[PDB]
Amino acid sequence: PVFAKAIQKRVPCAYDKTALALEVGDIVKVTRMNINGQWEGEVNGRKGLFPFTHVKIFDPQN
Amino acid sequence: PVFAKAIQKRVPCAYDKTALALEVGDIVKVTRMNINGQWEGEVNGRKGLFPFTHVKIFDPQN
Repeated sequence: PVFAKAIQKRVPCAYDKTALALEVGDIVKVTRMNINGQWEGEVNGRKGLFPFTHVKIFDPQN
Repeated sequence: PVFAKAIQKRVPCAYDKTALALEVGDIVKVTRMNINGQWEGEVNGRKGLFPFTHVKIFDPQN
């Protein structure tokens, strides 16, 4: 054991630039599937990857 | 291929339960240091992994 001082802050959170963010209800135009358990899609002007479990397909005009 | 609706919020931030959180100034009991990137230490009761670059080992000499 030895002791040291923390000179720089360090957060245990990582950001995934490739991940599409989702709000419940956001409408997703899924664009590709089977990308290692993810689907690529887009909502509004943003696109990215996400777990398909977070969405459900629906018929565009019910 | 389809349109789906977000049925669950999803955030582009992933959490590393093994990473030791550091605040500038925190005193770190470094318990092990691999010449393999991350060092192991603890601040107060919490132990975890961290990048040596975020700490300065105290030097008895000044």
